[PDB]
Amino acid sequence: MLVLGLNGNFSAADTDVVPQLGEVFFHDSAASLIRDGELVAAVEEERLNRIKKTTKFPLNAVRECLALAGARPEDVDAVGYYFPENHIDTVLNHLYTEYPRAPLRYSRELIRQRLKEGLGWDLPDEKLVYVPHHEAHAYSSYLHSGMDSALVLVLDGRGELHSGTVYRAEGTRLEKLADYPVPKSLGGLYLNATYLLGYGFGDEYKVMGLAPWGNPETYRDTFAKLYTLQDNGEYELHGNIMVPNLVSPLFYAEGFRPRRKGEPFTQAHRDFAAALQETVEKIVLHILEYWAKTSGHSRLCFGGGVAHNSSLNGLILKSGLFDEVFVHPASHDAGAGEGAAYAAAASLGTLERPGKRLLSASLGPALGGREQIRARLADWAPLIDVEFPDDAVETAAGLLAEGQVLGWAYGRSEFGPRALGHRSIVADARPEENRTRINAMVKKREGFRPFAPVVTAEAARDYFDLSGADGNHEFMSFVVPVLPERRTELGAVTHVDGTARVQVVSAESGERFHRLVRRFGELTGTPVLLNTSFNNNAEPIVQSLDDVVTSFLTTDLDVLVVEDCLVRGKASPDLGVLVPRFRPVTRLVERRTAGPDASAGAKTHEIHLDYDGGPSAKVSPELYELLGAVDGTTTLGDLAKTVGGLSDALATEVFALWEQRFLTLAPAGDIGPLADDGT
Amino acid sequence: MLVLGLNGNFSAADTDVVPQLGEVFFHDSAASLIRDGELVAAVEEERLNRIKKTTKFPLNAVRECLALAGARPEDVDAVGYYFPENHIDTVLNHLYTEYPRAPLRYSRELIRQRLKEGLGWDLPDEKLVYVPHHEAHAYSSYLHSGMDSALVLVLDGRGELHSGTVYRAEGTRLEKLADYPVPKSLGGLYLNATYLLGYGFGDEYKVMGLAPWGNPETYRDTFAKLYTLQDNGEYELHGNIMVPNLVSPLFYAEGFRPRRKGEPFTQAHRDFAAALQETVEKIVLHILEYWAKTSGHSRLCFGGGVAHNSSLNGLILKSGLFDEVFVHPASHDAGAGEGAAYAAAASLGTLERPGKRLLSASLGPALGGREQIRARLADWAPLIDVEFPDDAVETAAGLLAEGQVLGWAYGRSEFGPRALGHRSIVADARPEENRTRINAMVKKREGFRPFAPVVTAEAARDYFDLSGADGNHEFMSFVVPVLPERRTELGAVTHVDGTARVQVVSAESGERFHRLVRRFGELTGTPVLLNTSFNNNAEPIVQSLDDVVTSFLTTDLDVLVVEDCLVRGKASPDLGVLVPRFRPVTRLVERRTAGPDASAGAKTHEIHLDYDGGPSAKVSPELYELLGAVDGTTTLGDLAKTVGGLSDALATEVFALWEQRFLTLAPAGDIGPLA
Ligand SMILES: COc1cc2cc(c1Cl)NC(=O)C[C@H](O)/C(C)=C/[C@H](C)[C@@H](O)CC(=O)[C@H](OC)/C=C/C=C(\C)C2
Ligand SMILES: COc1cc2cc(c1Cl)NC(=O)C[C@H](O)/C(C)=C/[C@H](C)[C@@H](O)CC(=O)[C@H](OC)/C=C/C=C(\C)C2
Ligand SMILES: NC(=O)OP(=O)(O)OC[C@H]1O[C@@H](n2cnc3c(N)ncnc32)[C@H](O)[C@@H]1O
Ligand SMILES: NC(=O)OP(=O)(O)OC[C@H]1O[C@@H](n2cnc3c(N)ncnc32)[C@H](O)[C@@H]1O
Ligand SMILES: [Fe+3]
Ligand SMILES: [Fe+3]
Repeated sequence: MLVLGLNGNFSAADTDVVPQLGEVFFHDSAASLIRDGELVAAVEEERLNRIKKTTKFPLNAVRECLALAGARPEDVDAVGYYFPENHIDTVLNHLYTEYPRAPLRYSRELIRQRLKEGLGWDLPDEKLVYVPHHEAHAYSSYLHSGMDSALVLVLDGRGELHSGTVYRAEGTRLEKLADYPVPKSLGGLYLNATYLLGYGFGDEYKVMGLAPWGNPETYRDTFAKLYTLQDNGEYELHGNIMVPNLVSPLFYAEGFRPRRKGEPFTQAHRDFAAALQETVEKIVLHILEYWAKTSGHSRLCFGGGVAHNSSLNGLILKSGLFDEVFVHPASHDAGAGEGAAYAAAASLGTLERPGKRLLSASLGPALGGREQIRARLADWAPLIDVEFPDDAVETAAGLLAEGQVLGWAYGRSEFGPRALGHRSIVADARPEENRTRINAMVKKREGFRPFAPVVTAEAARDYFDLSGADGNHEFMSFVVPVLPERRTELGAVTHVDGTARVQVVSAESGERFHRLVRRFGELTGTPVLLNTSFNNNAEPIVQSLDDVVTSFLTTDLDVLVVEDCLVRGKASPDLGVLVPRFRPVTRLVERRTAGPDASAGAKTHEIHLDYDGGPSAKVSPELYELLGAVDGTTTLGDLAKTVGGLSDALATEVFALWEQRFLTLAPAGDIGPLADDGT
Repeated sequence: MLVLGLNGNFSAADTDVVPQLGEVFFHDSAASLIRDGELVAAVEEERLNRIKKTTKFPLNAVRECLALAGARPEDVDAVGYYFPENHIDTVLNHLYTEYPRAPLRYSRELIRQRLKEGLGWDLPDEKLVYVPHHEAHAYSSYLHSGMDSALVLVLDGRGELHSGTVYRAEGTRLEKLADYPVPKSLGGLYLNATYLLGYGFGDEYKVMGLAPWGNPETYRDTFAKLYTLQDNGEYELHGNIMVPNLVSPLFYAEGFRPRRKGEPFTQAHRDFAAALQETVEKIVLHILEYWAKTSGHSRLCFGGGVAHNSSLNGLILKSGLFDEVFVHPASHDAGAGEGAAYAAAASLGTLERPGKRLLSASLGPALGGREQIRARLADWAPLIDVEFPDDAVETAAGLLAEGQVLGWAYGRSEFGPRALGHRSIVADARPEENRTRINAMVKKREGFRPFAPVVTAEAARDYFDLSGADGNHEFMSFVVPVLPERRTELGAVTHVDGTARVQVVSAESGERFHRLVRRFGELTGTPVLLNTSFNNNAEPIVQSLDDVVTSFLTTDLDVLVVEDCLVRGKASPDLGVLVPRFRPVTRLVERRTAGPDASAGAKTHEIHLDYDGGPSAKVSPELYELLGAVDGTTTLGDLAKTVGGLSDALATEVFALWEQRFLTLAPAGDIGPLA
């Protein structure tokens, strides 16, 4: 029983189903493979096409999943899609009314076309199963919990008909107890509010990071006009006929004006974030109080995108409403894609479930066999120096104890947004200045936001207040208080209100990462590291060896540890050996606008990425000429000869484009097919 | 007492308030000027910036209105804006949350900035009056009716709070009787359905033109699921939570697929149009049946964008519900801008109203005086031959009787969408083949589209069934039946269902055009002409003399009659003497995407117009290089030297860009300030 789970939209690599398809139209595309009821592989398409939360069809994700399973496409018994067919097709139909030149291709025909063209797979119609959206969520959240029954709450922006759903789960049976309609969306409320902070889709976590800096009392009575808690776990959100945003009209009427790009957060902005976070907490605890009492259940699984609000999750943990709480590492739509595979297996009879509670999110493609890794790092030699220590973990622990910030890349990439010891950046958690330091190091701007700690299972209760319910901490799903007498010791990872989003690593959840944190604890007396994701501000979490080396060379980390190899950048890295390649969305443009007296105006050159929200950058006439000659095989240095050679100015210009990922820059060739490592 | 009426958004000529600001965000920007209660000038900005139904701030329209009134900015006593301040600002604020780089400039600051930078006019806060949207519509529609009491119905997509409002009007006082909420919008319903036919905003009257070719039975029971008529003049529209379109989910579930652009209109599409039109007719007549008997009014004024549904209007006319019906030539938001002037005047003193019923929409800028027109036509000499007949109307009537298709441009341009004898294309109304060809060859549009007739007031009842209420036909507001015994005679202007959107012209509504139609009737026996708007498919109604001549030369017209000059295109016209100029929205781009094996793709070159819904076109590398040198003063022939001379291929390529209006091509200089 080999079942593929699919979520996302249907766009090709280089174009979208309609031009500039909005970033929220079926996002976080991913592919998941289950076999005999176990999740054998899962990866988000964003890791492979390098577009954060991409909506594009997850063709590469499917290819990677089939290879991790040793399967041909034709081996797949069924395909589950995370929305009902009529809903996705009606939304596509609406996009087609807005773009009358777009050919009428609905979801079943598009899925069949992408798989046939992209993999030579003729998918028979009877193998494609469409699934109710919150049902897919609930299966993913509950089947990995290891509980034999639970109350299951799903909250997100919306499924086909609901913004929230409540189930009772028993064995492999879901029974729906309640639902909440689309206009009551809490994910909708949170995203509406996020826009008022100069932020957008995918920035909700930054708003949650900002909330503890604010006073929730300032706007408490304003938000109280936008919701009413009601009897029997009900609630209302009070809409308006002015604009498609629940929040902006009332706040505008009271003089609140939205933050502009590059403007610093005012006290009003911090307070707004606080009252927003308090509002959603109050509503969800209202829901859960009613359904805990009504169902009588002591266990909760919480899924949907709203369940990535780890602040909310820590409040649920401390509420005493439940004895146990489980949250999946991918509770957003990538996890609904996984859940859609289980629902498809159930639809076709044979629903087999995982034998254990999920402990490791390490489920994507690996970096490769060590012989092809060694070989590929040699291709990077003009830019890096490599050491091959005898005990890389031991060396890494000492470097960390000496105060260096490390890139840490091992094995299979994490499913879901948190890095957990496979595509991570780690450093000493004690020094508070590591916050400003490592933020500048990776060109990010979340200094207001602390980093997440990782602690050994053994030491976990020596530093963190896990009490209340028994929650799962292998994925940083919960904010917990830092013990008051350890707060000053844990300066980099403790928030302004004394809390932290802790990963508890165990020998079972991640053996190598556990050994690393334990070893550092032996060396310093503090078995706590900070653990942030391995990516700069212009990319999702790095996936391949080439991605890892690129991100290392374009950030200011001290050392990279990748599959026992110690990597450092040469004193003068030779960019000229790198072969530039366009990404499928790269566009290179010379533009003339209108000028004064109706002349042809200013003539500028730019590079940009052709997707909704994609970045763009000005380029010099010289680099424009160089990049226009990119052929995918000639090196940057050889291409630069046509404009006089790779000057220091050009190399610096190229490097800044590299940092923003406008195009691929890597040595010639590639690492080759990922090795069958026998696991 | 001089009052400016304003409507539209606040964008500059070359950018929008946010990038790619949607075409429906405060559209049909216009300016109107009233003086002592009379409308002295009105023009839509689309005529001046050449962007159909533009949302850009109507800066040119204000300047032109002041010139027509002989006024300086400082003479203006007040400025009315056609929406309440809190509503437009809340929408602006929403756009600013989606575009965090946009500075927080709201409507009051934006209006004052545009008038200061654009006209040197410092507008005091106390002179800017914001007006409820349907109130503005109602003043415009009622005060021009010549009625001293009436029921006034406003139906559009939405105002600030309502999709529909019903007023009692008596003297100069409006009293609200009823309103209908935003989700009951009939304008929204019609636009939602328009999108299923491969059309967009602005195409509603094409759907209306399609409907008589369909059978409303096919989809009658489908549309019946989308609305319910209720007691005492009420109704409901039944929404959905799947997509922001009332119509498309149900019709998708029943197997109806949206038409693609550039594909035929099938019988299912025609049937869909017919059932939509019947649906809106049923709802509006339900509303009006109730409010006619309840309010006790024998006379109706109907405004809002829905009142440009001339089929609906003709049914209202035949319903027997009213004795008289009036519809303003600009019943869409440009007319709400005019109404906002009357409201602003009412808020700062007693309201002065027009003395008489409006008979003429000839209210925009004229073409110029005789001397400057003749001199400017001399600038076009390398492209045109010009004759100066003793009696140009006599001559034009003869050319029409001989089968010629004429451009006709005289005096001040029409306010509102219909051409009425000031910026018109006219032809013999008798041969059905004229409809076939003027659709296919001249306007280049769909073969199903009707053509509208103009008839003399003296002969109107010889050809059209005007029975029922007394409606005003000076602006083609009403579809009426063509008398059965005249349908064969009027082959080009009788629609498939035997009706026509008639203009009745009189010596009082348009003396010159009436003389033309009457003389044609004396020559042929038939005092009826085909009258379509003077524009190709890439442009709004032509405004200036250069606009008129450019449009004549790029559409297949036989002859142009412009202010008594007979213009024909030269045998071999010299495009090399035209001076290319960029429009403020013209853009030129050389572009590479990705190519095979992650290479840079092959370069392509394009010209496009930078606004939401703007066209684009590929251009040769040679023309790309030529257009990059455009300076606004050098001729096309001189510019082409740098690419080795204006070859035949380059002239042909340039001509096709000119026809789509990607750039301005006109002789050196301009006509000067209009005399
Ligand atoms: C212009 O056309 C629209 C616009 C909206 C709605 C719909 C349509 Cl057709 N109609 C739907 O049905 C939405 C659909 O199901 C969908 C994209 C679901 C994904 C998988 C959710 O994850 C997204 C969200 O929840 C999102 O916030 C992040 C809310 C977006 C609402 C909107 C973007 C408003
Ligand atoms: C994404 O942001 C939106 C979107 C919508 C609505 C609003 C907002 Cl903020 N909220 C409004 O209030 C609209 C406002 O009042 C307005 C533009 C009024 C003009 C003058 C009307 O003429 C337009 C129409 O009637 C139009 O179809 C032609 C309907 C468009 C509705 C929409 C395109 C849906
Ligand atoms: N079908 C569907 O809706 O997709 P989905 O399961 O992937 O959840 C996305 C939603 O979770 C919301 N969301 C994401 N992070 C959030 C956070 N930290 N707090 C609140 N809401 C959040 C986000 O704003 C968005 O509304
Ligand atoms: N504030 C506001 O809404 O502006 P507005 O007065 O300018 O009218 C626009 C509305 O008239 C509708 N509309 C335009 N032509 C129409 C037609 N022939 N039939 C029905 N609706 C029409 C159009 O679809 C749109 O919904
Ligand atoms: Fe979801
Ligand atoms: Fe209106």
